[PDB]
Amino acid sequence: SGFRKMAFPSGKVEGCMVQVTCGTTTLNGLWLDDVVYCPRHVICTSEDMLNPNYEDLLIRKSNHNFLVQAGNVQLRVIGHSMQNCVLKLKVDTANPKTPKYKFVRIQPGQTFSVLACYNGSPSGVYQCAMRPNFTIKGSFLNGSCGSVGFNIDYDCVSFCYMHHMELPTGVHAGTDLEGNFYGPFVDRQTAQAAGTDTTITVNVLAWLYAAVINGDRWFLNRFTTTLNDFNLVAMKYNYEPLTQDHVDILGPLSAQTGIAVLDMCASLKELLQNGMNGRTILGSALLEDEFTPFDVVRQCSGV
Amino acid sequence: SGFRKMAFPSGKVEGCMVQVTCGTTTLNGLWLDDVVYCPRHVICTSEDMLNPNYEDLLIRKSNHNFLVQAGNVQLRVIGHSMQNCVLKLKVDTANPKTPKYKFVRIQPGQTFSVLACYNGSPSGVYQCAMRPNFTIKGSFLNGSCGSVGFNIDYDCVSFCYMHHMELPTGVHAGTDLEGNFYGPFVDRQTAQAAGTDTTITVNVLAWLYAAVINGDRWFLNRFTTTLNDFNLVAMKYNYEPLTQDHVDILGPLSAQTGIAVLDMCASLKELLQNGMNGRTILGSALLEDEFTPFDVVRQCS
Ligand SMILES: O=C(NCc1cccnc1)N1CCc2c(F)cccc21
Ligand SMILES: O=C(NCc1cccnc1)N1CCc2c(F)cccc21
Ligand code: NA
Repeated sequence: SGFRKMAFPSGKVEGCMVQVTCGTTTLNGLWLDDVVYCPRHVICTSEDMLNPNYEDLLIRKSNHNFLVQAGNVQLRVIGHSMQNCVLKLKVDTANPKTPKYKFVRIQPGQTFSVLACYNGSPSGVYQCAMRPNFTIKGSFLNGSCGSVGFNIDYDCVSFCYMHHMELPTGVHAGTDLEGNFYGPFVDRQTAQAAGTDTTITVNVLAWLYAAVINGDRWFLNRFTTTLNDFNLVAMKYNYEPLTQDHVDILGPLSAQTGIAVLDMCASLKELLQNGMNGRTILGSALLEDEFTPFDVVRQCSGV
Repeated sequence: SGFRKMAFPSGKVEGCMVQVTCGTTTLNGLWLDDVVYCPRHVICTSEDMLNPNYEDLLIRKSNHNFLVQAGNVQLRVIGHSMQNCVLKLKVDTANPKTPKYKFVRIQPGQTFSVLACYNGSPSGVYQCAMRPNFTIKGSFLNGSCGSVGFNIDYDCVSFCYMHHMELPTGVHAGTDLEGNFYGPFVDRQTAQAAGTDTTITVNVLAWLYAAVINGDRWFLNRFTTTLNDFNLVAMKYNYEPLTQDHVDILGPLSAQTGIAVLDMCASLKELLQNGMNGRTILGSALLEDEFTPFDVVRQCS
């Protein structure tokens, strides 16, 4: 029993984190085989950061301008190149701890674990979701840039996020490992803002299914509803539309609990309309939307 | 900025988790140097659990009755002994991945990371506190027993918890790594029940100091309180007493924010009286009590 915001074990990723220094900028890099991946902004100064021309700044640098430290050991950079907003530093040593891995791009609503690091040294792990507005609600200070997000899908690490920046509202923006930003953000100091966010409906329902599995049942009712009527209600409360695809994905949890998705939607309707009336669900007074259906099945049945 | 329930990186502990089997019972063990630590109830059957006599069950076992598996590899058990409610299995190979570590017994209110495991293989990592009633609110299924709690300050892993059992209310009980239970719990399936829980007042205050640090001030007020009047009110909402020790511990966060501990206490009183009126603090609609003063200084600024 019990239901907790749970990260993947971070050990396979810990053994890939290095420190990358360029001039006075120090930040974190990801060492896989003989390449170190990090945010290209490592090459910028303050002034540069206002309106950087990355191509131009990069061509001015030698390999030996990049100092890469794996624990105590320096790695020799033998090559450098850019892909979108990430810098790829070729090094002379392949990482002996390289796990089986892929680079994947995740969709808004999907969750991942973040290993937060400072000076190439991992300090913390937490669970996040990609918000509909393509930000993440992370916990990051100066020095965190180049920290990464991942899922573990078997023994295979799927890298999905690299941290680049904080927005003025204190949320976080970054790229996939091919250097493409999530969201309409750029790596320069101009005015940027998170767009207005929405609640991830399918995740809230998943968490309601988790609560029932853990014995928390007071919000169930005798009512059912249609997709359309529900979606009318979702839109009103700044919830994402729910699709048939979502309904399909919740199938397992529906079968296990005997609550049809549209039945559970009737529950969520009521919560949105009436509130919680002083009650909690799994110890929360708000509806949690950072657990996927997969997350719930993984934690409430298996390893 | 941001504020998250954040666990320690789990890799130093992952390299220590093994599977321990006795008869038909399989659970998790912790391999440090040439010893594997696990719950002694691994030697119990169906019948045993009501009134097990561990000494009598154990004397009947040989080394080779204990199967220990580290990933693919079997370890040879060359010794066994019991300490309190943990079994120590001596093995023929020292764990080459053994981190620098110590065993520490924690007080209620302290937080730690849990690495949940099944079959000696890690499943997830999350953050917990020792509740005042000596339980933890974990996430644990059958087979999780022998999973461990830890902190990593510096490069040294401090092991503080091993999981033994689930109580009827769905909360969790276990031991330090010397096999002493937290609280009055025993490794017998008799009727035992968690004491009524209280909120960890010092932690809530710490978290209010965190919300100030991250720019959030709406809950402050112009009032102060005595320690004693604070405690008289706190107890009526099932909050733990706050001691002078707690006040001393909050000193640094007081200095950093310019808000005296008893002024923050005044704020908490009002929050308890009023609730939040549709507002949140660091993204919560409840008062969070699973971040220590140390945790707040670690994560913030
Ligand atoms: O925000 C930061 N860096 C430090 C930091 C602090 C806390 C959390 N994350 C990151 N940066 C660097 C790069 C950058 C831009 F290009 C555009 C806006 C912001 C930023
Ligand atoms: O409850 C369990 N084991 C299963 C379990 C389930 C969910 C989470 N953790 C563990 N046990 C084993 C040992 C024991 C006692 F001695 C006294 C009461 C209970 C238990
Ligand atoms: Na219903």
